[PDB]
Amino acid sequence: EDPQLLVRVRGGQLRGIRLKAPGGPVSAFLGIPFAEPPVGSRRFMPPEPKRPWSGVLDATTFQNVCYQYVDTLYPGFEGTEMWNPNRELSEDCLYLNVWTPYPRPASPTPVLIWIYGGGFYSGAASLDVYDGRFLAQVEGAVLVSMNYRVGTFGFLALPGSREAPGNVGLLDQRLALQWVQENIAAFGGDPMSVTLFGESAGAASVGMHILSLPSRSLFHRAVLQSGTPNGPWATVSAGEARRRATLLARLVGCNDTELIACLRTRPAQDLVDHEWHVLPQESIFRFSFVPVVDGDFLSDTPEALINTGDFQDLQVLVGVVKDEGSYFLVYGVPGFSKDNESLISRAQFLAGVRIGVPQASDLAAEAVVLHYTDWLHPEDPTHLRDAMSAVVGDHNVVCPVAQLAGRLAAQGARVYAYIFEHRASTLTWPLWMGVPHGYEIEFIFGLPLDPSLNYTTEERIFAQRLMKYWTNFARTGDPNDPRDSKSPQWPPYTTAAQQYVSLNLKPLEVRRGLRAQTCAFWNRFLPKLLSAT
Amino acid sequence: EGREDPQLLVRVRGGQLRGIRLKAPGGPVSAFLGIPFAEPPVGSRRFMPPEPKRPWSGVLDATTFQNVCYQYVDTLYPGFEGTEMWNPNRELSEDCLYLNVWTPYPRPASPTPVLIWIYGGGFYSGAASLDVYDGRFLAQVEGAVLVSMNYRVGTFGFLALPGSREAPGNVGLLDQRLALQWVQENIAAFGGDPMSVTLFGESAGAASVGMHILSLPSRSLFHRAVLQSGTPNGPWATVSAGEARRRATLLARLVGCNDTELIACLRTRPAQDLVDHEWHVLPQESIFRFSFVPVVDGDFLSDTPEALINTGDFQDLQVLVGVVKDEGSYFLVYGVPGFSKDNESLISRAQFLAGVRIGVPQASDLAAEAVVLHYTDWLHPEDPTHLRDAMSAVVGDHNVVCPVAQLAGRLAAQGARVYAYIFEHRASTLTWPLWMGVPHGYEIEFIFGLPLDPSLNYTTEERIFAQRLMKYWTNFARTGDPNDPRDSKSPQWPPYTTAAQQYVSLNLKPLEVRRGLRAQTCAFWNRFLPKLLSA
Ligand SMILES: CCN1CCC[C@H]1CNC(=O)c1cc([N+](=O)[O-])c(N(C)C)cc1OC
Ligand SMILES: CCN1CCC[C@H]1CNC(=O)c1cc([N+](=O)[O-])c(N(C)C)cc1OC
Ligand SMILES: *[C@@H]1O[C@H](CO)[C@@H](O)[C@H](O)[C@H]1NC(C)=O
Ligand SMILES: *[C@@H]1O[C@H](CO)[C@@H](O)[C@H](O)[C@H]1NC(C)=O
Ligand SMILES: *[C@@H]1O[C@H](CO)[C@@H](O)[C@H](O)[C@H]1NC(C)=O
Repeated sequence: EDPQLLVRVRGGQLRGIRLKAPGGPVSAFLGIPFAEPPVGSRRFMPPEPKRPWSGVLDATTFQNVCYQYVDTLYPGFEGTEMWNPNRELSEDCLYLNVWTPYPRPASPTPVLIWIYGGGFYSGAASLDVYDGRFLAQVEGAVLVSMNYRVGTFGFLALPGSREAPGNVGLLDQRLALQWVQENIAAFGGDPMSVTLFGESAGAASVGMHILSLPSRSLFHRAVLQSGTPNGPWATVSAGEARRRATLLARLVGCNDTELIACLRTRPAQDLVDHEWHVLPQESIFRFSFVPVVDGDFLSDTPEALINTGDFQDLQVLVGVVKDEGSYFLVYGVPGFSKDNESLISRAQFLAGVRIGVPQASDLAAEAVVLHYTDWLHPEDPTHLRDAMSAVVGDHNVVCPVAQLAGRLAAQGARVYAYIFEHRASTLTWPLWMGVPHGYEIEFIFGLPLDPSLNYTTEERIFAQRLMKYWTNFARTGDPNDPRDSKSPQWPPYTTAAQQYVSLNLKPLEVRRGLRAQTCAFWNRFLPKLLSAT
Repeated sequence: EGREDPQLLVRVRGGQLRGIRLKAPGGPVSAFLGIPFAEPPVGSRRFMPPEPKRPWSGVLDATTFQNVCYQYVDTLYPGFEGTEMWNPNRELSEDCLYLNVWTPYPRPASPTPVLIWIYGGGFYSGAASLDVYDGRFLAQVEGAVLVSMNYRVGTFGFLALPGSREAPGNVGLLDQRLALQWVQENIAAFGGDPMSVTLFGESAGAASVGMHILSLPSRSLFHRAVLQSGTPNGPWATVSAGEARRRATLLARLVGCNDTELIACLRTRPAQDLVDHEWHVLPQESIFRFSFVPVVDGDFLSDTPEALINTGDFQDLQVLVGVVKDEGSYFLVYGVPGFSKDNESLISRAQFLAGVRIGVPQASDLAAEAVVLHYTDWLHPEDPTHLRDAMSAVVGDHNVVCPVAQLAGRLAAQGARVYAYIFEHRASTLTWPLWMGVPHGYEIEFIFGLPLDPSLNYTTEERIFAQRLMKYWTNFARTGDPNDPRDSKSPQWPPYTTAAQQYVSLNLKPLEVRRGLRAQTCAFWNRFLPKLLSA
């Protein structure tokens, strides 16, 4: 037996597996339980630490995926299926995965912890695009990723109740973070250098660990890709969460205690079947069961917490892709399809806006339409299509990111910002969607280094650059290569200069102002307008 | 008669006139100055519609400009040429309804297209006798017959108690219409063609031209129209009947005064006493707002200009409209703290916020917020140079550029032939500071061809430039097309259309075609702002 693949953790012994990366072997420990299975009476409850086990636990394979909705928009299409569960569904899903170099690091190595996205309703740490072997082999990183409960199972809340207090999926993440503190040194990981990174809902989660004190002692740096804790979709008020929960109960034939008891008798798929039916309006980029402002995990709204927080000892890397909104349009806006160029009329654009900005009053929706219309080409379908994408991307991601970056920088944080502008040569979505939400991930994780994936050689060089930025950020809080003696360097984002860089096949270019004018509209004007309409 | 120049003697409906032979750079022109076209609107006639001048006996001398209508005299920068050039250059009097005619010398052989100038000055000031309105160059170089009239301004022209018999309102506009009627009856005696009459005017003069377009009885008195930096629509050119009445009565009170009785009392007041209070009736601290302006009376103006341009059929209309590069800058020094001609007027963010309230005086807090948000450069939200320029742009866009854009769009969409320009050349002779750019009113001297006068020290290029502009304006008057039909080599000036939104740059360089008259920003003013108001 290979002693490199044998680790003792607090819970007992486990056996990992030696995997091939293009440049060498890595050690992988997959399917490690970090919690008691949250099943039966444990449904909707906070996670509890996994009890110890006898003998040697088999950690050579990915564990089940947390119970979730499965996308059927384009059955069998690679672009959608790549996000779908790639293992069996189960509520027994609280496991994490660790990749280290082979052999085990001689000295304590910086840890990256990945938190998957998926709108808080889906996702899994076992997807191919989250494969940690490349970062492990090439950058010598210790990489961790955990499953956490999504949908009703992770976020259904009757605020105040003992049996569905909300945010349990965030607690799953936190428990995993605790597990890393207590165990990662056994793998050669350094618990004094832990960097969280995540995309979309994963980024929002990272943001919430920043804004929740008990998490703060479990990591040192953060990366938020295309997602924030502030903004329109990442959280709900207690009242809205309570509302969605009792509506769901009503929908499945179900006093908090009684209501939750009856929900607990329901087969998992019965809950999933009605998950989407509780949203207050017809919308896109909106998810039924998400973190709730409980006054506990989140002591106040993310907006309020970023405004008043002290972030002096924090380093954050945040960024967006070129076309944040395009992906979501095919999931609710009439006129949009992956199978044509989605050229839309003016009427369709106005209709699309009420759906993309579902909380907007008539006047607010009018403001949006008039801001985004190109008055030189008010009825041009190509521009109306691209504007619809921009409305969704800006409202949900770009402007919330700009707001976050600004508050963090102003309040002591060291911040680096990017925009990712390279569209994968292997992308299966149409050209009109550009660089869609989620398609920087395969580059950060270094998938183009696998020659069987048919990425171009420029893309391989690109991926290697990104892996260096991310790992260097993990190691130091500064994504700049300490061996690169060339201008330009990646400068910190500040409120004065507002510098950020473009990530693409060309060398780093420095830009100023992350949609400054348009985000002033979203971040400064619209709230005034809503609180008056 | 018998020993004088036989080429300077002309008879009009009211009697005989003797004009004067004037020297223009390229030769002599005929001038007939101070021709009376109405009975003096004095005494019991104050605030009343003008009556046609009754015939005189003998030969009326028409060799000098007549009185300037009673008005406020600008004292902001006493003695400074930049202000004094707009001030009265003849005696102030309520007896001021006179007009001027320039024609070639000797007078034209065949009927000649007529240009009629209507001066600006916010409806509270102005005169046809100012140097910048000298018709000698257009007459000499282009062979134009040019006419300009004095019309009543301020309280005298526009104080209204709507519905009353003694102060119906808009009488300054009726002064103008009467002059237009005078041209129809009499211009043929000078060689002018009453069947080709083009109105042109700047600022309030432009707004006046627009109101003639929108008022049925004026429509039969002209054929084409030019509106320079002004429109009948927009925030300043008209007030509601209720607002006019409110201002009229407040003014009456401030000077010691049933409508009949109130107006009777106002008629006993010295002209100067009215002038001394006219600024005091404005409802807010403001700039680009004027107390006594045309009123929406349901008569001269059957409805608001906005409603009239929206639902009008303008198939018969050919218009030339445009703006200068810095419409707003001139106005900032008349009321926005931080601004002066004597320094760079770099301002703080605080002064910008306050300036916006003054520049958009009718704005709610939310609307003002929208304005500040839109004009702020969020990369440099506190840069004083940018803030100064933004303040200017706020005032210029709100009052002129966006109302012009609105007018061009409605007219084009409704059958009119529209030509649009932006004027971007700053006179080498300008006495205002550089920060003001090309201020409101400073294209006028070029259109009238003043740089042809060697004593004025314009550059040779400005002289060539002026000649180009006179060509465009006179070609438009002649044909409804500013382009020279016998050139083709020169770049062409395409019509403004809703589909392409083309306009040309007017400067020292050959015409350049651009698209969208501040399309994005003017969508804010013209489409979003009003909806924010009705909320
Ligand atoms: C659109 C981008 N995503 C993120 C991960 C992969 C892909 C999957 N699907 C979505 O994110 C997604 C979104 C919405 N929505 O509200 O926009 C939606 N509605 C039915 C309302 C449904 C969705 O998937 C089934
Ligand atoms: C500012 C442009 N004009 C037009 C012709 C020359 C010059 C003359 N002066 C004005 O037009 C002018 C304007 C305003 N105003 O409303 O901004 C104003 N007050 C607010 C009192 C006073 C003014 O003159 C005394
Ligand atoms: C694209 O296809 C969808 C459904 O197949 C349809 O709703 C839409 O009208 C189409 N758009 C175009 C560009 O024809
Ligand atoms: C310019 O002049 C005016 C009036 O004297 C003054 O109020 C303003 O503050 C001045 N600005 C500067 C930068 O001197
Ligand atoms: C033009 O130039 C001459 C010579 O310098 C000068 O004396 C005269 O005053 C100037 N004229 C004007 C109108 O400024």
